[PDB]
Amino acid sequence: AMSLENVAFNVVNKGHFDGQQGEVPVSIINNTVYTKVDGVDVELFENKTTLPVNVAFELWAKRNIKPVPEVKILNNLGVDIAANTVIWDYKRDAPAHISTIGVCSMTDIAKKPTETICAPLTVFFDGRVDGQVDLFRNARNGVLITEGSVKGLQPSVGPKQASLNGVTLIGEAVKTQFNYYKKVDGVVQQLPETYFTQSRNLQEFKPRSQMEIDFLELAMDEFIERYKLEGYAFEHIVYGDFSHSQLGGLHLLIGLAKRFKESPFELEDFIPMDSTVKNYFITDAQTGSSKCVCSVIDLLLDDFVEIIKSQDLSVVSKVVKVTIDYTEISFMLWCKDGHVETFYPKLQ
Amino acid sequence: AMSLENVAFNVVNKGHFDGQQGEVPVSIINNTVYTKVDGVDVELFENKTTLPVNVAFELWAKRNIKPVPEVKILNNLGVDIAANTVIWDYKRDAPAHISTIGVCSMTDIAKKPTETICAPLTVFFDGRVDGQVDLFRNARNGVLITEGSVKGLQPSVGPKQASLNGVTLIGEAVKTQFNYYKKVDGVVQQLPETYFTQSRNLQEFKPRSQMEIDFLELAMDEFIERYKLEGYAFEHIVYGDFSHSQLGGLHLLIGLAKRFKESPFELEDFIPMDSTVKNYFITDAQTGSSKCVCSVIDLLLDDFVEIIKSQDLSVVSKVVKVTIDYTEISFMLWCKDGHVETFYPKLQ
Amino acid sequence: AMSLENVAFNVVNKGHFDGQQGEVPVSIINNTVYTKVDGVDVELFENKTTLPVNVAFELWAKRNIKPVPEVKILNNLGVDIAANTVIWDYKRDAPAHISTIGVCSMTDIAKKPTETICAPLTVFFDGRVDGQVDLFRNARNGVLITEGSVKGLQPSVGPKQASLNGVTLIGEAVKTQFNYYKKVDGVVQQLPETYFTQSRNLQEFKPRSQMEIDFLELAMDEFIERYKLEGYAFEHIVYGDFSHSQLGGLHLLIGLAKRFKESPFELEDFIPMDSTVKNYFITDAQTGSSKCVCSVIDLLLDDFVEIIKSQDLSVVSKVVKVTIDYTEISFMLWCKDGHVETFYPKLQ
Amino acid sequence: AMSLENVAFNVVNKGHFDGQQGEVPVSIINNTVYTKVDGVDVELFENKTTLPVNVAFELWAKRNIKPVPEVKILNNLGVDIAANTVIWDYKRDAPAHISTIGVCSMTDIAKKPTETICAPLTVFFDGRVDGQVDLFRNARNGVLITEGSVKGLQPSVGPKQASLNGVTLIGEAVKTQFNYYKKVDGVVQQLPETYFTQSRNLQEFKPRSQMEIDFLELAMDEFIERYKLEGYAFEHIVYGDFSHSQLGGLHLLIGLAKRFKESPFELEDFIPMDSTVKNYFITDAQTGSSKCVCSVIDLLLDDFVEIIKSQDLSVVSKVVKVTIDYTEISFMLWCKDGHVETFYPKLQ
Amino acid sequence: AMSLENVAFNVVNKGHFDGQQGEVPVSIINNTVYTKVDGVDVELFENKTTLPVNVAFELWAKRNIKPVPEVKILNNLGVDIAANTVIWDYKRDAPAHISTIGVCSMTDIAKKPTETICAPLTVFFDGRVDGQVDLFRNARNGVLITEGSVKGLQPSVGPKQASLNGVTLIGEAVKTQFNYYKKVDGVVQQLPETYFTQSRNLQEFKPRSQMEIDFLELAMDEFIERYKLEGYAFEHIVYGDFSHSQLGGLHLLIGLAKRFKESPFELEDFIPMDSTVKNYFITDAQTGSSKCVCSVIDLLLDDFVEIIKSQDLSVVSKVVKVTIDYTEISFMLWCKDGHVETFYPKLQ
Ligand SMILES: O=C(NCCN1CCCC1=O)Nc1ccccc1
Ligand SMILES: O=C(NCCN1CCCC1=O)Nc1ccccc1
Repeated sequence: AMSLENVAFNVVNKGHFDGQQGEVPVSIINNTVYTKVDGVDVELFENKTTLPVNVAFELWAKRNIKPVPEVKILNNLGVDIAANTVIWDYKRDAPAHISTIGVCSMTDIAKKPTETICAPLTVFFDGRVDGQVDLFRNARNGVLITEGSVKGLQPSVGPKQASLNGVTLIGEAVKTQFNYYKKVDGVVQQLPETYFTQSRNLQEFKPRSQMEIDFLELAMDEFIERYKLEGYAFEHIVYGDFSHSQLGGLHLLIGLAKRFKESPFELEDFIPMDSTVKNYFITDAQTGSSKCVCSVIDLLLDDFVEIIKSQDLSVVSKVVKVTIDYTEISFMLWCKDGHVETFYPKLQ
Repeated sequence: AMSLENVAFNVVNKGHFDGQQGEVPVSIINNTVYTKVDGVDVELFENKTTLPVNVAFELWAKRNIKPVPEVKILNNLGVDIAANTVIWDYKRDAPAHISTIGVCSMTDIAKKPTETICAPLTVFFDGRVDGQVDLFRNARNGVLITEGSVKGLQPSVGPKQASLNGVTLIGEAVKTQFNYYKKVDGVVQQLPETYFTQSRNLQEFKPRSQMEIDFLELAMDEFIERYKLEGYAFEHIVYGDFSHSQLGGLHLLIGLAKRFKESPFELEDFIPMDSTVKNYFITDAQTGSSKCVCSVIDLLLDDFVEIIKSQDLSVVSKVVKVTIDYTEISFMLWCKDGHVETFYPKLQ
Repeated sequence: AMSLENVAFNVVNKGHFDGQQGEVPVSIINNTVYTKVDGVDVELFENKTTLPVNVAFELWAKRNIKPVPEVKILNNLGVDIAANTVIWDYKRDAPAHISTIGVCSMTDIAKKPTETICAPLTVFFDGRVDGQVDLFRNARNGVLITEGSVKGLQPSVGPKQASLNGVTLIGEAVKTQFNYYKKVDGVVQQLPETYFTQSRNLQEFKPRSQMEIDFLELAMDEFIERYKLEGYAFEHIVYGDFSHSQLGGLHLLIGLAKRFKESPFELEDFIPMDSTVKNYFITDAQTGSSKCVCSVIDLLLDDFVEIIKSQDLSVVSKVVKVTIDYTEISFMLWCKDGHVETFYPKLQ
Repeated sequence: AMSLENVAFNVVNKGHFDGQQGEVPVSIINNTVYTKVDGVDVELFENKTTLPVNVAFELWAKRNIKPVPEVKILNNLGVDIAANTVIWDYKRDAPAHISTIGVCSMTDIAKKPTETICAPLTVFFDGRVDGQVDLFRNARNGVLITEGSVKGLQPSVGPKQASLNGVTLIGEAVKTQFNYYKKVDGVVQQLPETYFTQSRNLQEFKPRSQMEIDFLELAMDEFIERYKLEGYAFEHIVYGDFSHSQLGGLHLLIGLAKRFKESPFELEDFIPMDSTVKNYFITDAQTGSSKCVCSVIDLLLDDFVEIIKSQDLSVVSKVVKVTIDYTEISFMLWCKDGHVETFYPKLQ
Repeated sequence: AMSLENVAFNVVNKGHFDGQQGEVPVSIINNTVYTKVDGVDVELFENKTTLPVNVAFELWAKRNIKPVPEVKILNNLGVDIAANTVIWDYKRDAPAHISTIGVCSMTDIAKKPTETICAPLTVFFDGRVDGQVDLFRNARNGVLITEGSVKGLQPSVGPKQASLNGVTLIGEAVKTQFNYYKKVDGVVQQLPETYFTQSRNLQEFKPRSQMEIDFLELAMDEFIERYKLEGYAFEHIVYGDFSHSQLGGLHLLIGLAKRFKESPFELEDFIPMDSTVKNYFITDAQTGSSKCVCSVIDLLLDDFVEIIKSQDLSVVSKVVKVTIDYTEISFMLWCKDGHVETFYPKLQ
């Protein structure tokens, strides 16, 4: 028996929806859900979504609390809907998907993914739940994650990191690295080779390789010498050029991280969502150098070096395409006399 | 298991809350409650109250659907709260009372009126419900209505009319005339002798005596002859004086009713609530005569004639106290040379 | 170049969206759309829907302004979505359908109904628009209306009336009677033989046969004689029984219409939507007789007489299925000793 | 000491703001102002404006409650702001003007109209208020109304009607016909000779000449004979052509009034504001004839007859400028072979 | 003379309500109070409460700005209402109590606590205000704080810390340690022996004893050896077990504080209010260990040790009750073979 008051009961007593019976008094004012605790109202939930406040409250309560793929991964794989769960998008404070399957009466399109209305949609299946590797088998379109091998299917090994209650982390007490599988029109796909973004914070940035350690601890000239990077324009692309009104380059998160230790800057996240490439309007506080659209990606520096060192440097400009987080990321590569001028995620 | 979706279920299938089991999907957006019917949202309730939308919805659904006293009566008797029901105020689209007893977990101050929190409050009891005469006897403060005699309790015969789902009516297939009883500080009170207002509309006004049919079809001069009203200023008080910019008199609803059939006028109900005396800012459309605060009362003309003729006409001005709807209504009486100049419900 | 200000321009200059170029300044505050006219804001639209205010505004502006089927018809035929138009539901002040095709960039699931996302949806097609008969033929699921014959397609003659800008009417300068066609899973379906509800108002009800003029001017006993209705309980079913607290019968709109001319009553439309059978919580103002769920249908009395006389009167109770507005309407038939006790649209 | 609670006090006790001292408790929730009356909240004001709720409340309370020009007049004269009063626009439920002078601390641009910020604005002055004729003389831009002669100032006799608390009326106990005066750039302007619209309702329309009683009771053919209107196309312009899907003509309010008594129609007021010419999207309920933009004007039929007969009928099409309500109203005149085809307020 | 504008004047000029005369212009839009400073609007207050925005604005303005008991203390002592002040709940951004006494017209139940409507309520009295120790004397139910002894009453010495404008602190320039007294039904109570929570921040945590210094600076094994804590399971209860999917133990704030220095984690405060035991849904960023309901209490480690060392360790599981902040806190104690397995504030 689904009810606003029982959803609130679960939130209050179990920290999320947990199928427990019970009711607490609830009041809804504008976009906020309150409950009464000893005669005073206590806020349980502020609706930041475009859904009705009580609907969004229920979907948030029923969010998946196990490590799940980051939304950018799901989006890049074309996932339209999840099977019997809600992937909560913590970057948008909203459900990652419009509709649900067997979750909520206001948003459900079906109780089970085997219903035909689900056949065209790419359904997310979680092999850690009994019976869902088998539902993927009968599913026309879908994406499946597992922790171990699936007899009859070659896996695509995903990123090391997953999202646990909006914290992106590499699990040590839980597994966050999944096998990925995908089916389009009943056919198991071969997922492409792909790099993975590292999903790190500017504030909490930690190197994950000796080259990244070398990048953070060495001066610019030393690092470029040690990894034989003359002519690839890391001065511009990675370190950043702060001498002109328009900030130069600075497209790799580790380069922002290094700069942030020395002097601060504003990153305006004008499309706040999870995505492989992030666009920021950045203002450098020390110099006043700024750029309206500064595309930023968090690649392992190692991976970025391999990408730029695997390009032909003999044309003035061209589009370079790189599979990242399973999607095709277009870069612009600009060269002159056989050296790199700039190289950036294309602003398209 | 009380819930928003169960309240909405009852509204959809039963027209109001009826204790039935069931749920329907509900979405709340701003102050409106919707439910899904074949994929589209249908409005069930627009919150016009100062309570949270889902709370007001529940109280409205749980409104008393039997004939009940008009809110003006309950207010005049000092009613603060109702025992195990909601008196819906259809003139304010809101509960007549702030709190409940045994109705709603958000507004309940108690489950039963015997709880000591209810002792200082004047609780409304309905003798048509098993056990509530006894609860009145045990209550420190209360008002009781019954359809018949309560042994030992001296009754007060109430108005003929009651409110059935916002419709004020004199019952024929149902009983609307109750005995009234009141207790203050554990002690039953004598209810005063009283007139009752008739609760008629301006649009569909109907006379209720030979005098009132006479007033509506006789011209002003022949009516005043026949009922020997010379010197009592019904020309001003009842018929209304539209010759000056300030509209004169016009304090009896029947007088407004006579005028309305001839030429229309505007009545701004600037304090929209049920009360024994109503105040309107009135604008005569024919003449442009107007008055910011025109107090209007709907007495049977008979009763008004009795009241005014009862009066000493030998003082210039004096307050005249008349008991109407159990409350004491002050009138201003202005005389000169043994005749009435004006007589109107005193503006406070 | 589609835009809010261009939609508002069309509304101001053309009365609705008309493809014209232009812009007017618009301000949006809460659910209201305003435009500046000589320095002051003028309301263009109040959002009563569950869509965002500017989206609802655009859909309303793009509403079909030709005669279209009443929403109850489209619902009864399973219509999910309209091809390249908006059917505005004037009884809900909202779009009849959640999504659009080729109307609005926020609600479009497709630009053209041939897109595969539309295949499982029953698409409404309008043969008066070039190319939409062909799109119906190619659609997996659909409902089509036409003004004339479609070669090979067996037609169903629809109701005489259609909705023109929220006004239900039988056209004289325009055609409102359409042929109807329906496809399920690629296969054209036989539409059933059916009665049609008459879609009349209680206030401005007008008879449409000699029987109906007879009902309105004959007294109850002489009408029942003349049409040999003894034992069929029109005293209860149609005329209504106001003698007890629960209002008896009164399930034909014409019966409500007869009563209304005598004495008024309240009809709470607690599920305000277009449907073949309406449910009202009704309160008779004269008697106080009332009923929480009074199902009402507007059949031509002729048709209702035909239906009830068609029935076997030899069982105590049974469900009786009648096709009305293309949907199957269950009635409860209660008999005793070969005469009718009651007969009413079954409450579900 | 100006305050929200003092404004509310005046509304409760005086029907509007009246300078009285006092306070009542007020609660504001969304756009609604409430006050406490015996423990329950009573709505005083619903904000329909684009101003903050408490500001709109104060301006509404301080509305001019004397007869004032209709907003269409003030707009046609270029009035931007009022001197020390609020002209409430009852057709928009909003102030007629954005800013105030000496009314409200949130909307005041000045305390007195002599302040230089007011010089470029056309200030409305009311000669019935001490000192405002003089303020008009000193104002750079202004419009003045008076009840009598102003020495030296050549008057313009205004319409018979004015607006008293939203009621448009020709005064009998009050004066509603004013002299009008206007100043632009310090220089008094000649106001033009002008017709005036009659400002009548469709529902309660009343004729105001022998011609207009003739139009309402004569059939179309005998009226057109008697007033020798052959060849002037009142069949189209005034009576209206309901035979085709596009409703023909019907541009005089009296013509709509004649039709309305026969059969109803819908008038969507899609730009709801006071103006000399109104535009309606009209749907004839009887025929289904409709028109997206039907311009309607309420001229005395006499005046309209005078206007159309004044015209040269020897050109196919031409713009015809007529001064109405002081503004210049363009008509389209379409002729053929020396007779009128159509004549309508030109859509801009 | 109370007014919205004078409340705003005090906020602008005195930083809070201070009884000063004056007015500033105010606009209220949705839940926000603005004032005009040189022609632009400046936000004064965003309503986060369930009260009307202007009411909450006034109660916030009139908040107590002296050190006051933390709300958890007041709640645990059953305080229903404060005498002539507002205890602002900074954890809920709301009044700590529904109603007021002599503070605000919309929420006052009385001007003085001696009124009889206050007799059943437990009223908070502040001995630092003239006359309130005496009002407590005549009060039926109440709680009283003082800075010094009260002749005739044995005190309960409260916590060292109090709340000054939402900052919990141990006063050095002001006294924050109060004497507590309580009366139920006219009888001065003996307040129980009690521990006190320390009310510290995870970010700003400072030790308040040598044992707490030892806990933060020593490694786990050393600390447990030094204070002879083998067998009491501080490894689990205090330090936390981060090796399993479900985070183990971690119920004492100092243990969270120690962990936060090394590596960060998310504490989701899903019931944001002041209370003796806090429930968090915690996600450890380093490991991915998490727990839906992790009850946390900030006891002086010393105090926690004394509690756990004063329990019988010879039953598998039982409820341990400890008076903390004057309320009864139930703990669950789990043992095996005479040693502690876990010990946590009971999730009930
Ligand atoms: O699903 C799988 N093959 C697609 C099966 N088909 C045939 C055509 C329609 C359809 O769905 N294979 C699979 C096997 C083990 C584990 C998970 C998946
Ligand atoms: O209040 C006090 N005793 C309760 C007095 N009673 C008797 C029964 C009713 C009632 O209230 N005592 C007290 C003395 C000094 C300072 C503060 C308090």
